[PDB]
Amino acid sequence: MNDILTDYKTFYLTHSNIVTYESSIIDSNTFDPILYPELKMSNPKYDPVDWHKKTEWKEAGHIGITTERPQISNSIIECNSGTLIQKPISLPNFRNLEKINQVKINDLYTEEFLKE
RNA sequence: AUACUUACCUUAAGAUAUCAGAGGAAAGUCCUACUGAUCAAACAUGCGCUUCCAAUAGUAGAAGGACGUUAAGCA
Repeated sequence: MNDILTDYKTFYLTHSNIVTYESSIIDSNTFDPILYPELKMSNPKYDPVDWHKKTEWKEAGHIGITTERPQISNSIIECNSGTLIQKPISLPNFRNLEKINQVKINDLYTEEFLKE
C-alpha cells in the first residue's frame, strides 16, 4: 500500500494539472490526491471524517493495559482566571474514583497460545 | 562572664505661672510649709445641660469601605 501511494503520487504530479486536481476535490470526503496519500502513508485504517469511553483514552499512557481513570467531570482548567472571577465556582463533580486500583489486561497470549 | 588589645567619642546656654500687697537679707536684686487676684494641670463631683448608641411582632437596616465584579459597560 505504501508503494501504490508513493508511485501514484509521482504519477499524479507528473501527469495531471491544476484544473483536473481542483475538480477532484470535494470537501464532503476531504479526499485530495496530493495530500491524502501523504497523510495515509502508514495508517492503513485512515479515514478523515464522550471521548473517555473510547479505548484510545483508556489505555493512553500504556498500550495493552486499559484503566478507567479518575477524572473531574466539571473541570475549569480551560477557563481563564479573569472569567472565573465573575461568578462563584461550582463544587467538583467526579467520575471513577472507585476504579483507581483496578486495571484490566486482555491477555491474549496466555489464553490463546499457552493455554491453547 | 573576666581580663587585655586597639578604634571611636567624652556636651549650646538659661529657666519652672503671672500681677499686686506685707516682712527680712534711696535704687534695683533675692527670699518668705507669707497673704490676695488671675491662670494652668491633676483628681473627685455635679448639672431636668447637647449629640449618638441596629429587625426579631422580624430574614431587615445605618455608618464607612472595596487597592470588587458586570466590563472590551455607554460617549
